[PDB]
Amino acid sequence: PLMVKVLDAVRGSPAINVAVHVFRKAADDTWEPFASGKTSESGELHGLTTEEEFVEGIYKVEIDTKSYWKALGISPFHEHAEVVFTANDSGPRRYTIAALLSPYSYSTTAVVTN
Amino acid sequence: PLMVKVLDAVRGSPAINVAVHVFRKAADDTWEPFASGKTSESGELHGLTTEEEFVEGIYKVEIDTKSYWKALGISPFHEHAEVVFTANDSGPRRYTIAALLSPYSYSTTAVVTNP
Amino acid sequence: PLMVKVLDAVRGSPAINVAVHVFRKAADDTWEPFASGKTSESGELHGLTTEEEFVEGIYKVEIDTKSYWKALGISPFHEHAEVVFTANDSGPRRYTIAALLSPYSYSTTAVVTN
Amino acid sequence: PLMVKVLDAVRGSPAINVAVHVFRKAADDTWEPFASGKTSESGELHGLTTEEEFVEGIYKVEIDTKSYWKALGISPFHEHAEVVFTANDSGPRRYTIAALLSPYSYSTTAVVTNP
Ligand SMILES: Oc1ccc(/C=C/c2ccc3ccccc3c2)cc1O
Ligand SMILES: Oc1ccc(/C=C/c2ccc3ccccc3c2)cc1O
Repeated sequence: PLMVKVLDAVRGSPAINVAVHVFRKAADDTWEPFASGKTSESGELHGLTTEEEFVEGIYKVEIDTKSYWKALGISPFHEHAEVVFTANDSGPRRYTIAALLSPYSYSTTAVVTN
Repeated sequence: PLMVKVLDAVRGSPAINVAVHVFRKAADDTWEPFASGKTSESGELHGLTTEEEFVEGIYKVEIDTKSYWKALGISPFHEHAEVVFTANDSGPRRYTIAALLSPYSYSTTAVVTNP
Repeated sequence: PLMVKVLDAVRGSPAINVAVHVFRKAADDTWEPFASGKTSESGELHGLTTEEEFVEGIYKVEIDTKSYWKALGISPFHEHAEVVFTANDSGPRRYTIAALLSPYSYSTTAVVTN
Repeated sequence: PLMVKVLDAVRGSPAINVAVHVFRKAADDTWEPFASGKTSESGELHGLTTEEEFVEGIYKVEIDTKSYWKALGISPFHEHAEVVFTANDSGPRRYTIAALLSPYSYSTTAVVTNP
């Protein structure tokens, strides 16, 4: 139900071994840890959750961009990239959160398919 | 020292009347409200802070993209666009945070200048 | 050796049935037709060329963004999106040209892997 | 009526001294040179054209990204960034073409205003 894809706009490559943390907003308006992992050689993180676990709610995907740039010897601007969205059941739904990284910029899009 | 510029990639226009909230990370590791405002007819938000008040720290610029799209009658994907960065750690700098918005996407960049 | 991926930033979806034309710069500095197709249900165009055909040179990938937006009833700014690059043999190489489309904007990146 | 703004996503700075060439599609379907210039210390290129000269047509703004990166000693992917659009077909408009550059990527957006 949830896939994250990270790309590097400087090297023209997948962003490999990037830490990604997913949080779910709790009733108290705090961020509860939900799922995490590191992107693969293809810049992808699969297997974060299941259809049963991935209920409607507000989610935050935090991408550890700062550690990624520092490991390549590059000085980055952001502490991290955050993607905050509502999961809405309206029909069978798969969410791909994509991020394209530069040292002083990032782009993110959602690809939501059935 | 801190300016926010927001553009709309659907209309090809400035993003007008976008709410922006700035937070600064406190000693307790919580987000303290720092400043807020709305973008103008040019999509710009000036006057958030002063050189004196804009000290070193970790800042979060929250751009209320969902409220923007919903006011135009559109159901967007994201709740907001968050830009989190350390500022002024090598002395005072001027920061422009620019954002380009679509209903299911956004881009942000920083322009950092030494006055 | 060459894959094109097109995404829609308005709908949060692959950009389906987008016409893509690839040109190679000829000795006369004109653009010779090289490969073309339409993106699939996943927004991808595979099978454009072979390793034997895809020699070093300057290539142009033209994405018919205007027809895409018009088919969705949306008024777009650009006539097309053009991606112009040199193919360089430096080692085994696969090129993915990705484009993320909005009515008044687009982003493109290259993912070049071995 | 036509302004170009270029930013560098690696340095977090304006992209200075970027060559820009503008072409207009002729009756013969060829690209006629229209105007050209270089971005300033602010990454901006003003004064390309006038309201009188900037008639209806299909225009191509070519941003010489490869020459920019190569002058900084970097080997980039793209030859240039091309922005192709119909202009002034509903009367005169003001166009800002903005570009955000990385060695293997770029983003472009248009801001179109009615004077
Ligand atoms: O500005 C941007 C430009 C491109 C992308 C995404 C590109 C891409 C490329 C390949 C993909 C394969 C599977 C799923 C999503 C995939 C997404 C995102 C941006 O924010
Ligand atoms: O993907 C992107 C594409 C274009 C822009 C444009 C940003 C801009 C455009 C014009 C500006 C004029 C004055 C000061 C800052 C300005 C900033 C931003 C993106 O994230």
